[PDB]
Amino acid sequence: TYDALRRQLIPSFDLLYGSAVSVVAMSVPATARILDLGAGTGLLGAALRERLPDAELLLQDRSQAMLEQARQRFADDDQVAIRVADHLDELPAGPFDAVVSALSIAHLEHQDKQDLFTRIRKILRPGGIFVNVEQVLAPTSELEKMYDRQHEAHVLASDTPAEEWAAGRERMKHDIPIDVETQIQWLRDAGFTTADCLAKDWRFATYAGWNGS
Ligand SMILES: Nc1ncnc2c1ncn2[C@@H]1O[C@H](CSCC[C@H](N)C(=O)O)[C@@H](O)[C@H]1O
Repeated sequence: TYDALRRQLIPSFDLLYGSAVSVVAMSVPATARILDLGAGTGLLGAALRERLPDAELLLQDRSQAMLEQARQRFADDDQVAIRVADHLDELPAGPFDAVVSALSIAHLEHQDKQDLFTRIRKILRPGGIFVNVEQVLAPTSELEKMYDRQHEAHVLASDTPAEEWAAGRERMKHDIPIDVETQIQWLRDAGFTTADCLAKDWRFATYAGWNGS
């Protein structure tokens, strides 16, 4: 399955996606309105639905091909809507209790990331939460080599098909990651009153900002 390959490619998948679901559930009500930016096949959205059966999910992505898989995943779910939109396009009108994203925002230029965080806060209710599960750069080129070693170590320990890891490395060449503490400070710059790294496995981290808390 697609879901098994993602666990193979992503170190501490269960910790990082689990941490995103847990922090949302401890920050918003059961009936929360949640925006999922770069939802893809809707993997984080599925994890949220499992925890929050009464939550309204809006799944957003630039790729109709990716959303086709999200449509199938959520075939019979009447509290899930799907919007075709770029992160750089106007966000859907607030208010949202939570805006979430997994492995998407790293594709934007740094200035576009900072602008996006500001635009996200504007569509969040007071006390609202932004959560990102993100590929993060090491703070030095030497530590980046160690980050890469640990990613490789997980992929080989997971018995990952060679051709799928090759495709994975190729996709990462088109990412523009930065270190977690830099993008956490960008949340503070954007006007989020608290921001924190909840969980981290070297190259992959779950962080959140709160709009008043
Ligand atoms: N500028 C942009 N605007 C919207 N979606 C974007 C984007 N750049 C990349 N994406 C989307 O971001 C996704 C990255 S793959 C991650 C998919 C899913 N969130 C998961 O965790 O499994 C892809 O679906 C890609 O189409």
